[PDB]
Amino acid sequence: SRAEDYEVLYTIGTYGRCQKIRRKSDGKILVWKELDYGSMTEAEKQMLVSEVNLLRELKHPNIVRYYDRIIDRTNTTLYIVMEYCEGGDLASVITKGTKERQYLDEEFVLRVMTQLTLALKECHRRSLKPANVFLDGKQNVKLGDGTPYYMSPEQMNRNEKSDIWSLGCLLYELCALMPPFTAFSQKELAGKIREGKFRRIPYRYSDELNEIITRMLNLKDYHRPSVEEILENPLILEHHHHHH
Ligand SMILES: COc1cc(-c2cnc(N)c(-c3ccc(C(=O)O)c(C)c3)n2)cc(OC)c1OC
Ligand SMILES: [Cl-]
Ligand SMILES: [Cl-]
Ligand SMILES: [Cl-]
Ligand SMILES: [Cl-]
Repeated sequence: SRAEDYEVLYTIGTYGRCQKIRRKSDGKILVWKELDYGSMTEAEKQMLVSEVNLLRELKHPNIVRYYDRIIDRTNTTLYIVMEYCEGGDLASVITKGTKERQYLDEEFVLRVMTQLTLALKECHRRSLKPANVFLDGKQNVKLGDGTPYYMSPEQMNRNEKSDIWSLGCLLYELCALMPPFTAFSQKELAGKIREGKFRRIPYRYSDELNEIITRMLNLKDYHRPSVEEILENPLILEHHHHHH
């Protein structure tokens, strides 16, 4: 459980620095996240430890798996070691789709829907944006922890159905390659969100898919489908789920 056990291959992104690493013992490819607590108080660090201990708990195929936590008092740096998702995040996929003018396959959208819904179902039992949704090597979707496009109508006033809205917005952006509600100001955005109006996703996508995404974007949280009601949907099949 020491930083010297791992070899840094290259930096992925710059919480702090994120790096792709290889464990020397077996050569397993992973990544870690650097948190410089050097400028933190004993209070902030107290929350930092107990928060990462609760990160250690979540073991689920559709949630990014956390393996280890390495402290280095030398540079006062904390390393959270997690699984490597070779496919990157959904943000890049969406960006890649915009540029190349290609819409994502409906099969892919169903995969994200199914696996992110199972991610939420898991998070709710323990009681959301493209850049926090990752893809591994085997078509698996994994969840991982400034205009608020995905903010629900009630989340600007007053709920698990709020997550369904956020998922609704994410899936919509996967289909249309843009968020359901766009605006240059947060007050404009707020305006559009309360009106609850948006375009249909591209017509290459079936009415069935459009229907469910639309239901998730319902203004009444109680009209939105529950995690259960989503998975009962005839669209969602076994091959849309995770596979090792
Ligand atoms: C942001 O862009 C990318 C991210 C990744 C990647 C792979 N595995 C990971 N575990 C993560 C990652 C990094 C940080 C965090 C976080 O807790 O903040 C998470 C949840 C995942 N990212 C891989 C990438 O390679 C394709 C990539 O594209 C350059
Ligand atoms: Cl396009
Ligand atoms: Cl398609
Ligand atoms: Cl309406
Ligand atoms: Cl359209």
